[PDB]
Amino acid sequence: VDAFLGTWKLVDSKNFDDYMKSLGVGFATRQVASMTKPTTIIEKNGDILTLKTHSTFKNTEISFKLGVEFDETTADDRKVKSIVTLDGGKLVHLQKWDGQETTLVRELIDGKLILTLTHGTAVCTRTYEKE
Ligand SMILES: CCCCCCCCCCCCCCCCCC(=O)O
Repeated sequence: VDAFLGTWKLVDSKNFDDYMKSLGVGFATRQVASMTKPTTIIEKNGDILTLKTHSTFKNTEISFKLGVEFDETTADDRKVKSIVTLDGGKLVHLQKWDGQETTLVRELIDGKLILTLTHGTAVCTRTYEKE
């Protein structure tokens, strides 16, 4: 887990609109989100990880242990059952609600953090650089 820790800033985004549309996010929220560049902070205290996502529009914070389910309320106000695991060196976050699922996968490639978001047929790639 240790290579993920730190402060990251968004530098590139592809197909986030498609992703948000698939989740049912309304057009006005999609407008603002398309212009927002969040900062993600990942910290550890023992076995507990904390993931903070900060922006001018909305802020979220979750704390969790790897491999243990937790309740999460997402930025778009879904109430989901989540689990985060390490798989092939990737941090894989699975959210389940109402029989649906979405995955948020983070991988480090060339020192950058690549976040891939999948729901239905929509696939979004967001690139973060370390601050
Ligand atoms: C918390 C602020 C991050 C982006 C805010 C705008 C988006 C809110 C509506 C869509 C939310 C979809 C789930 C969260 C996607 C996370 C993206 C990211 O960490 O880069």
